[PDB]
Amino acid sequence: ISPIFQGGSYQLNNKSIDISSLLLDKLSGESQTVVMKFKADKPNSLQALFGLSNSKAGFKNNYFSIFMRDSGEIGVEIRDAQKGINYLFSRPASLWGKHKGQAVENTLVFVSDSKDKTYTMYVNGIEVFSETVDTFLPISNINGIDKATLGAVNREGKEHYLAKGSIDEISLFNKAISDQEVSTIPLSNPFQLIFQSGDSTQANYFRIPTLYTLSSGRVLSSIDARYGGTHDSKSKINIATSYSDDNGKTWSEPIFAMKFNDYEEQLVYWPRDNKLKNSQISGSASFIDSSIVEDKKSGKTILLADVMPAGIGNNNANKADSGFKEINGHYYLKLKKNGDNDFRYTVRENGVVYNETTNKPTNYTINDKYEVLEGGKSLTVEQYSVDFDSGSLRERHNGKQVPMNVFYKDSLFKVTPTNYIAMTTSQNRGESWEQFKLLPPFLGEKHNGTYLCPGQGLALKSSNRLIFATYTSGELTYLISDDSGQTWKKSSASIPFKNATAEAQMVELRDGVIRTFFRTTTGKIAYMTSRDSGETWSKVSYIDGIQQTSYGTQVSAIKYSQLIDGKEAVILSTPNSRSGRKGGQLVVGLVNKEDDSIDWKYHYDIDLPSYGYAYSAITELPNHHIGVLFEKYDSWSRNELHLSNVVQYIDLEINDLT
Ligand SMILES: O=S(=O)(O)CCNCc1ccccc1
Repeated sequence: ISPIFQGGSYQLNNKSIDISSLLLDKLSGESQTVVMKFKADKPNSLQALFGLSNSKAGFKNNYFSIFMRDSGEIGVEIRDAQKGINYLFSRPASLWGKHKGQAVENTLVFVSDSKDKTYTMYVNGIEVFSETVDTFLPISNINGIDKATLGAVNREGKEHYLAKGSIDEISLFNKAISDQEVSTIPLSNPFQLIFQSGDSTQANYFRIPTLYTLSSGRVLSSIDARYGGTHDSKSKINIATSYSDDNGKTWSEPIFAMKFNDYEEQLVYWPRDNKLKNSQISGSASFIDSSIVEDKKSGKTILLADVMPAGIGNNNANKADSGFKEINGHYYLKLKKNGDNDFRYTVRENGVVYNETTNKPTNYTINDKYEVLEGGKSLTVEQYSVDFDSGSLRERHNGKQVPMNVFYKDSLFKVTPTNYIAMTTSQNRGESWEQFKLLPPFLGEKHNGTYLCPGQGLALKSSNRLIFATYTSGELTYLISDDSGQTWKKSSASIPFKNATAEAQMVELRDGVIRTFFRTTTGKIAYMTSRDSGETWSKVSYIDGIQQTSYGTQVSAIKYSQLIDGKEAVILSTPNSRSGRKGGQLVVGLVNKEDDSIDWKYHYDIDLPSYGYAYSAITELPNHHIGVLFEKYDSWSRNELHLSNVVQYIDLEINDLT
């Protein structure tokens, strides 16, 4: 249907615009849709874009508004004091402010549906909330509405929630338009989605993006496909990948690089209320924090990620146990059988389950998928699904049998409840992945494994050496392979932090010279340098000119192929804020060839200093543009958990940065 009202080119300069005479007598029936294209690159702390109100004395709580915050949050209020209704629906991190130094036109669609008693908000093609209520309040059925306002809400004759911005287009319809119709509305987005709710992963949430440019020109991305909200492990999380063959313009439907089947792959709307938001899937195995490298020699793509057995995360992982037993020079995965109090088994060569107590082999084997076989026959367990039907999180058997895996809760043989690192490879540049293999322990029998640094591994340009940074208490532990990832050794580098989440990413400044940038607990990004391809490492220094919070955020980094201002360039991606995960920047550093010091010369603001920016991935695309895949929200904040479609991709050119 056509709109009942359509207007545009409204400048909101801290002074509301009255459109009552144009709009109010057009509103009819109980269902409405608002479509608004607007910019706000300098918003006030809290501002209303659109209002319908009773402006009379004594009715200050009788209004409908669409409002936004300078955090990027969008919402509505629907209030009628006589009816005793005060609805407030919102979602943080729903907006864009600026892109390449120009105000972004956001496309907002709000649907108020009296038949289904549902209010739904979309911004930039993304559904940010949908709420059904028992008692529906039609937005123009508020008692005594007499004002329709842009850029404020008129309460008792005065302008509340004054806005700074512009409304380039606004249309209203006397209908609740369908989800289908909504998808036909043209967008002006500065970003793309690679992974998204409803795609092949069936995860409603994503965190921990990676990007890596392959020698063929294909660009590969990996990510945590997070099912149980945005919570870290313990949860259900798989590792998913997608690639682009056209410099990031289009992306393939995701596949899994690493997945477990003990719990169903469910798209769930995780509760965001204060009573339930900490609900966490507690009996599932998971993968978390992936990293990618390409090996020139074999041509293989290699992906590592952490592996968590059922119910395990970084807080409950046994720090005093590697999960392997050393038996005369070699490491074997330990197992515990149903009914035993101790781990009396190991997995030996060709997956043979061996009884340590009587030194006898059993009739059980572990296959390449870490599944349990008895006499060559596959054992199974019943799968779990999760629901909130009862008003709290329930995890329950769903009738489906899946192969019995030693990382599962229901398995006959169970691994040590600690954290592991696994590796998988692809021979077809991400079209398919092999079954993963566990890496051996590097810090001994009675030390839990290190944690992989998400993002990229490093393929040294002048050799066959591959390095993945990892972290643990008191050091970075670099994992080094010179044989296409068949065998690994560690190189340890002490850091002056205990229990830091020291997520580290590397750039090769010149042949054999590696600088590693890493997250600390000091509010400053740190770095160290190797001049012998990772064998030995310098002391730790800090970057001035960038701020992080006390808890820190992952930082991504690449060595740009082209000179900038006649110099070798490194590009860092990080939030720049001492307050939260916001104020995203790309920072271009120029290398001084005399001492390898870096002059951090240009800071490019990804979006507003107040808008969210957390973990990130950056890569030089084959056409020398820069691709950035990043968490566009505060992934630390307890107010911004469980948001969909906030991991987003943008394309930048060096000219945009400098
Ligand atoms: O809290 S955050 O800084 O956003 C993310 C930190 N994830 C650490 C982790 C790594 C591996 C397993 C569990 C937890």
